[PDB]
Amino acid sequence: DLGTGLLEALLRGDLAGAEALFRRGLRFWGPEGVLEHLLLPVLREVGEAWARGEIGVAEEHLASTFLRARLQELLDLAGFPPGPPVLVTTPPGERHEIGAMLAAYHLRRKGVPALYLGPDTPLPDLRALARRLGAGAVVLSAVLSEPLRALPDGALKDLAPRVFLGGQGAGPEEARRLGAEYMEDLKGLAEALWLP
Amino acid sequence: PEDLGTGLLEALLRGDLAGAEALFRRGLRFWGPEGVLEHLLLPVLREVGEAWARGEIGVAEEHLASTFLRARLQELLDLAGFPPGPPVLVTTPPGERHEIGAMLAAYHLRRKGVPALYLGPDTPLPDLRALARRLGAGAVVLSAVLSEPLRALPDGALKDLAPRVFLGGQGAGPEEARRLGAEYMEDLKGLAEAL
Amino acid sequence: VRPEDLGTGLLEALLRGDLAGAEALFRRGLRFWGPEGVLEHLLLPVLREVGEAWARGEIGVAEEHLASTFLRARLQELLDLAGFPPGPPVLVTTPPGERHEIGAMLAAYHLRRKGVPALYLGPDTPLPDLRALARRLGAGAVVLSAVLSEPLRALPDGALKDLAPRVFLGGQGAGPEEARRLGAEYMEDLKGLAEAL
Amino acid sequence: DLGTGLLEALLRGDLAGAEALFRRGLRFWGPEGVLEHLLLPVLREVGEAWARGEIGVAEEHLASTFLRARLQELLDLAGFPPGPPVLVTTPPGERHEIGAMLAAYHLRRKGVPALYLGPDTPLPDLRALARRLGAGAVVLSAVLSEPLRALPDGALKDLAPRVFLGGQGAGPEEARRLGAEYMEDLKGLAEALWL
Ligand code: B12
Ligand code: B12
Ligand code: B12
Ligand code: B12
Repeated sequence: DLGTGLLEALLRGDLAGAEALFRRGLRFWGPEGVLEHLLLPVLREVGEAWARGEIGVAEEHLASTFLRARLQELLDLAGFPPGPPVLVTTPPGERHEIGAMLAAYHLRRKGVPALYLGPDTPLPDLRALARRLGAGAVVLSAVLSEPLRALPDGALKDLAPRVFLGGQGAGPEEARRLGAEYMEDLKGLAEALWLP
Repeated sequence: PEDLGTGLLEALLRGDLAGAEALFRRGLRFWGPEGVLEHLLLPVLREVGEAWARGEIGVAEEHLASTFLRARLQELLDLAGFPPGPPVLVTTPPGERHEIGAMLAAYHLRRKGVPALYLGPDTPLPDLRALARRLGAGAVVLSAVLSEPLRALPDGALKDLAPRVFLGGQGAGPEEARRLGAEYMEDLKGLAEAL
Repeated sequence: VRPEDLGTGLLEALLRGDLAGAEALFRRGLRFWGPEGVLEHLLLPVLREVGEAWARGEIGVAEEHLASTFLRARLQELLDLAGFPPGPPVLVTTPPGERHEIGAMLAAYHLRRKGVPALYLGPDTPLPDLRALARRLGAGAVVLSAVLSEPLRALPDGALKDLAPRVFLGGQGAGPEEARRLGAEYMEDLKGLAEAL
Repeated sequence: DLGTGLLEALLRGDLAGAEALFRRGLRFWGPEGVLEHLLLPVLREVGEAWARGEIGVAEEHLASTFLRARLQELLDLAGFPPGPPVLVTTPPGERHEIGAMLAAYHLRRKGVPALYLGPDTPLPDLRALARRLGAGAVVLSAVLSEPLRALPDGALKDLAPRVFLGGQGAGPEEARRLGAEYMEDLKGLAEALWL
């Protein structure tokens, strides 16, 4: 409901009003709630508005940068607990960061030390870092399907002892082909990781 | 203080984000906001860049460090004043994905009471002018790390994005700014003075 | 710790002398509510509980001093992150005899956040000295925060008139009538202050 | 003449310039050094200028508030170690804070958990806080002598097992009368406390 107001504030360059509206939502729904009720709907509307030609790239950039900033702040508010890290990123060629940041946030909320790398990490580099840090897991967020299609069979299999793949670009069959565990629900990710 | 840069980078490369945050706050408290960016954030960023280019670290390690430093700068940006009145749009040229210079410029402006709107990097020029016109922006500021994206632009391309257009970063120089129709500025402090 | 509990947590941290813990809780609040929000939803409620606990006799002045000093330091830190812009300043202080500084610092902070060069002088400034500084710096306004009403009672009618081209008075110690008596504009909401400029 | 420059910046309301000069001093002399070479000489010049009538109370206030803020930041950079605290304040009626903050800083630099309360604490309330926190010591800074003269004999005696009094307002006889240990040198404070 609040999404229209927030987007209108952003598109008129009223940063203070956007942040105030976002804080109101955060106070009302709480951290998880504001992400499902406000952040994600606005992100989606920005996407759709762009594709319809109602807004241009500058406006989309402004809105996306604002939402990233808000999500980064929630990520840091969940804080960084001890223990072997989980590396969170996106496949090579994937620049959509929000899904990855959400996954890191839901993990940290459950006491999992999710290290958000940013998007678009080469698989050998990722595997090397996981090995060196003794990471328990790698979590990948895929918005587009093409970057997954470009990977060879089994490519995600041994990035770390456990590898999870989600996002709208992914499905069970493609996860199976790549050797990743497929997950749709962020709230359950920590439990899936703690389980064998 | 002499050791904060080494300490911060080592903390990052071992995935000690809590340690890295504490060291960065120490730098912030010692040097102040502008100072920590000059004396800590930028030297560490540069070292990360050079280590990558020498092949000493991979992209995952660089990403870890870079993402953390971006987050810190964004946080300072949001703590600055955002005053009302005609904004200044801050971004990078099309094809330029290095964003930290643009964020720094937005930060220095906000610290001086200029309503700098950071768009993120890599904004098409027709879209930038549309938003500048629609918001009645007084200026556009572009940060260029690489020179190639500027060379790809036609003469006069930046000329009337807004009433004033500023170009800086290591990718830019006075001649290229003149060719593109932008004002060249080398020092971030001088940017705010120019307005 | 739920946001609803950060106030209790922060006060408990202070009352046991755990400054490191208090700072962590305050940063959590800052990240959750944002800069203005943490002041309204954490700093001010804690200060009020401290005040009420003192009046009930549960804590003394030393505990209040510890909490006030800590919260002042946090607000000062936010003030210095806002950046100080150029242009004719707004001088921010409290009336003579008024040693409560938080209201004044809050006013300076809200102004700086909106790009107004609010110069915080500290509290308790003699009126002739204040007027002299305003004219020398060409200050566009003076802002006074009054927590208690007694320091305003001590001032003669019209005392705040033309300290500067605009003079604003607020805080729990002030009301529109005392403001009218003293020759100041009354403002109740810190947000309205920036708009008035 | 960083000190001259800093004071001139403050008296003209150039807070950004004053902060930059202070950071320069901090970077050159370091934490202890900037206090000796910059903070204290400026405070004394402010004092002298006021007494000569060259500046008013508003200017003094502005400079004092700025220096307090800088010293609070150094206090927080020193950190707060664990263990039973030392409470640092000033006598009732004493509103001068810098001396007390300096004492807290020298203690924290030596790993002593010096809790700065702010100035002007009633003695019963101070004793109650020391008791409740199990404080090992109380440290008082006195600039003026009158606030000490107003106190009854033995008033400071058992605020904690160790009670130290210093500052220009204090001396050995008055410390003896009040039941405090008199100390002149900040550097020596933590050593006095350990022995
Ligand atoms: C927003 C959006 C954009 C915007 C804004 C997003 C941004 N700023 O990051 C921008 C303009 C950025 C964008 C870019 C593009 N996108 Co677009 N746009 C969308 C839109 C509307 C939403 C996508 C999104 O980011 N959602 C948020 C993400 C986080 O949600 P999600 O993946 O559904 O994940 C959910 C769950 O799976 C879970 N989750 C996410 N990750 C993970 C991981 C794990 C492990 C788990 C358990 C859960 C989980 O959390 C999420 C919320 O519950 C969709 C259409 C739609 N309505 O869905 C397209 C869509 C993704 N876009 C599309 C396209 C084509 C593009 C572009 C290539 C277009 C172009 N020519 O530039 C570009 C850029 C390519 C690139 N790499 O740069 C297509 C892709 C089609 C395909 N077959 O792959 C889509 C699907 C449109 C459509 N319905 O046809 N897009
Ligand atoms: C530091 C650095 C980084 C930092 C960059 C931070 C950033 N710029 O966003 C990090 C580690 C993030 C990085 C990442 C990458 N970069 Co890099 N790295 C470098 C390095 C060492 C260049 C220095 C630099 O970026 N300076 C930082 C900026 C902020 O400083 P500056 O531009 O001098 O600007 C200063 C002033 O001009 C002023 N300023 C800036 N903008 C403006 C604007 C105005 C108006 C004004 C007044 C002032 C002003 O403020 C700044 C501080 O003083 C070079 C190698 C070299 N030159 O020695 C590469 C280099 C630029 N990187 C390169 C690449 C390819 C990358 C990566 C793709 C590598 C990777 N996969 O890990 C990524 C891309 C990430 C991204 N898309 O953002 C290549 C580019 C090759 C090419 N010709 O295309 C280089 C040349 C390295 C190499 N030899 O291969 N990089
Ligand atoms: C901290 C404190 C002290 C500290 C102050 C430290 C410091 N340097 O800041 C010290 C030790 C000095 C102190 C001493 C005294 N104080 Co006292 N203490 C407090 C306390 C806990 C502080 C309140 C505060 O700092 N901020 C809260 C203020 C800013 O909020 P506010 O006034 O509601 O104002 C709001 C708006 O009006 C607006 N605003 C503020 N200024 C301005 C300006 C403008 C222009 C605008 C638009 C808006 C605006 O912003 C605020 C947020 O919405 C309060 C308890 C309380 N409930 O406040 C008492 C309280 C004010 N103190 C009280 C008393 C009695 C005293 C003493 C007289 C008693 C004594 N001898 O100990 C002395 C007198 C000292 C003096 N002459 O100033 C009482 C007052 C009794 C009463 N209600 O009338 C209170 C209420 C405590 C209680 N009884 O519960 N105190
Ligand atoms: C700043 C200042 C104020 C500020 C204080 C603000 C603040 N929050 O800090 C304000 C505006 C409040 C102020 C007001 C007043 N003050 Co005044 N002002 C000064 C000033 C300029 C400070 C200078 C100073 O001494 N700083 C340094 C501190 C640290 O003291 P110091 O001399 O350096 O002592 C050193 C050591 O003693 C050591 N130290 C300190 N504490 C301790 C503790 C221990 C254990 C140890 C080992 C060492 C130690 O550290 C210091 C640095 O090395 C002085 C001018 C001056 N000559 O210094 C006056 C001065 C002290 N003020 C003075 C007076 C009288 C007043 C007022 C009475 C004026 C009035 N008309 O109201 C009021 C009284 C307020 C009160 N009730 O206490 C007189 C002192 C009179 C006297 N000889 O007794 C002075 C000297 C003015 C002058 N130039 O004549 N003042």
